[PDB]
Amino acid sequence: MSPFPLTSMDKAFITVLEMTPVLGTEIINYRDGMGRVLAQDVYAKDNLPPFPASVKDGYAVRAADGPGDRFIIGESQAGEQPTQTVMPGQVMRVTTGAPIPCGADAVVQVEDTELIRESDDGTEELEVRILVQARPGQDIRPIGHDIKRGECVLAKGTHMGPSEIGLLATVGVTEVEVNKFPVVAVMSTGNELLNPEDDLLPGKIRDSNRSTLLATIQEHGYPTINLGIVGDNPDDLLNALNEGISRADVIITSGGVSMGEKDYLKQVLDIDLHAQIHFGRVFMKPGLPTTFATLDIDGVRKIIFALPGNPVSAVVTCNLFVVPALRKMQGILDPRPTIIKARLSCDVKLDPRPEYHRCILTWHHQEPLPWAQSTGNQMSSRLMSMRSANGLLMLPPKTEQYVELHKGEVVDVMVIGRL
Amino acid sequence: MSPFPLTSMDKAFITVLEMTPVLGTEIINYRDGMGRVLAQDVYAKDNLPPFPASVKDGYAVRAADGPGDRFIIGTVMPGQVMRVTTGAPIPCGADAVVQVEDTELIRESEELEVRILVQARPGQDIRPIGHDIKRGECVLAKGTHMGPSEIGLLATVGVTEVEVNKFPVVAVMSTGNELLNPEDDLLPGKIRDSNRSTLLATIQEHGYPTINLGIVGDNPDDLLNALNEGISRADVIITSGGVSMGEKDYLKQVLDIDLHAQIHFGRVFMKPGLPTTFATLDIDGVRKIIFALPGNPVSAVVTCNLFVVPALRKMQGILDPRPTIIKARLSCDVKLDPRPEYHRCILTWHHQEPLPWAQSTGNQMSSRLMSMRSANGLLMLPPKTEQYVELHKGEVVDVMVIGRL
Repeated sequence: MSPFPLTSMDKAFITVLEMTPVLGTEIINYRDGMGRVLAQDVYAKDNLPPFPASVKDGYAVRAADGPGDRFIIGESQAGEQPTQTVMPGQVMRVTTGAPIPCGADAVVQVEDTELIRESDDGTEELEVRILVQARPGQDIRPIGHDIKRGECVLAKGTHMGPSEIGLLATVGVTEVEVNKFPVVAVMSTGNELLNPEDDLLPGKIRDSNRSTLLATIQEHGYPTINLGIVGDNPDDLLNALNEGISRADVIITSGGVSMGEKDYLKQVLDIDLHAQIHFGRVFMKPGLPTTFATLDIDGVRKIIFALPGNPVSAVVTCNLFVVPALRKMQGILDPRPTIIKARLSCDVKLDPRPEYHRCILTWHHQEPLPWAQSTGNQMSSRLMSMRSANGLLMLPPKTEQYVELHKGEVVDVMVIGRL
Repeated sequence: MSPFPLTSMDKAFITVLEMTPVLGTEIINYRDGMGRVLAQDVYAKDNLPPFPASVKDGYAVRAADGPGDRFIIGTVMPGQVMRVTTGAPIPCGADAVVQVEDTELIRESEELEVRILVQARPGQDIRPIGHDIKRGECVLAKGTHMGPSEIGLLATVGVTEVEVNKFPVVAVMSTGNELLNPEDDLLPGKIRDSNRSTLLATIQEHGYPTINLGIVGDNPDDLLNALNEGISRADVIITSGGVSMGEKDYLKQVLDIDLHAQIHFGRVFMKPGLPTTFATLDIDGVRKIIFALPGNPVSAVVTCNLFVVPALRKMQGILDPRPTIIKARLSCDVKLDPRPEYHRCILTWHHQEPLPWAQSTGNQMSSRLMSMRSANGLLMLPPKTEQYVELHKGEVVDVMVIGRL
């Protein structure tokens, strides 16, 4: 029974990626590019190195002239192009990374030039000690070596990290078109809720989901709006949802998603907002009452997650459904989260439905599979740790065979933190 | 020759840790707790839950009555029952489970009546007061590196102000008369400063405040001016400036002689990053740390990840600031180099295979293997030997994790 049917996890997820749209694009300074996804191809407009550059500190060694005693006509420096022209017989001193002049397919190495002399108060040193011809293409980085001009250095769809920001800087593309980040409105619903700042009154508890979700989404860098607590009443919900709709791309609620007097949210979404509820229940533990809706305004699509009020339910479903949704909204080609194999620390008896537990992944070095230790039963139990929950342990549903898992058994863990 | 002895990657890392301080504490709003390490035990004031609470949807029931057909009010008298939700409070005269699955309703008006199925157990599926958290109990210990769930806990117990270690402000500069800002268009003999950007990005990913000190000419006066600035204004100064060979002297000289910094090592046995240099400076009781990194752009990310980030993590109170190292397999053959080598790579799991695959992203040369995905880790290859000359596709290697997976 239920105005909404039980949706399987595999299906609930697929549904979220299908209905979640990619956001439009936007120009930003390459420094604000971390996390961003490139909406354009980026071509080089200069070579790198742009001048032949010296690999080591040495001289303008001709693999043509060879041994003969050379006239050191001066030094090539890192910051200037040599206003010189190494003619045959002579040689130019060059420090590592400095340009090479019109002389040779030169080189040296702090090894060969024994240095004959530096006459007249050793200011300059007009006497090079050259051995014999080394090998034409040895320690020179030719024009273009690292990057050629008009070369695409980063493709469209690249999810940018520090190296890419550096790469943009290398080629001087300081303004770049990227997918917008989604702005996320978060609210909590329920007459029992108080703010963390408040002192408990009878029958009430402090809202914790709102902080946990904002933090969860802030950790991925998406902007957020805190809509606060909202009563279990149609009017107040509608005003809140409307404000969220007007100021965000994704609205997240927590609380009141079951029975009848906690059924206003779904009723408000469908009846007063005319949103498309895609699923209202998913066969999972925790997160069964999890609801996902879409709403379209002037062509623009907005997405709505109504999450359970249960605190643990909240963080789990936010990680399973919201984050991947947001990763797509933001341009990531494969928005699915990474899942690794880990060994369980404790045996766990299975449940009819798939179980998700916050756990802590740890590599006990010099040993292949990480160990996954779960962080409690369904709360902060006796599990206290200096480390923060790191993965979501994903337990299969009970089969009439496979009824429970033992210590050491390989299990799938969805990574949810910086390892 | 060379003054500074060749230091192993091991001792270099240990020294950085040994000489790195742990920053002082500061009080923050709990919402600003991400990545922050508690500097106090946090105690709960109230009892969570503050009332007996339901576990799963269903009905509140009397233990005496047993199973049977009953009324749904909404006190609970003999013969009656109450409709109740997830974590909702339990009424008067109730004490049992009776969740929806074990119920089979009989009448409907609202709802007239319902029907329970077995023998109630005094206190079943009911969470007593303080079952989850009890008065004056320590929920989070001093030293806890907080994630989102820790912020949730703080909010739950109603502790909005918290004492945490300070985060380190880090200042960055580049040096070299060949560097222009990226904003600038090329001039003859010059190239764009890419390190400064990469380092700043790198440390920002970790959420520490950064300071862009800019390009400095390789001039003792200027150098000293920059160093002095970042020193007064930050806890850590990082610099790029090809520090070995020809004339790197400039920097170590200025450290040694003008600032009076203690240089702990100047060369490490690794590739890339041989010239990496590390120093401390004690000023009016306070200790600043200084990393002089090479100027090779591939050296930047590697050294910063190998030496800086672990320093910053100790500095903000993380008890074990060593990076996370995992085993993975090589996506392909790699020749070994006389010094132990570090390569950027992308870590990937292929459905139902226990270890992930480490695909390299080139040797140095700007961008070699193009991906729609950032480098995830640092491949940690051993040094070359007469007989141990290379590694094959499939072999197991250590991989340092430097990004989110």
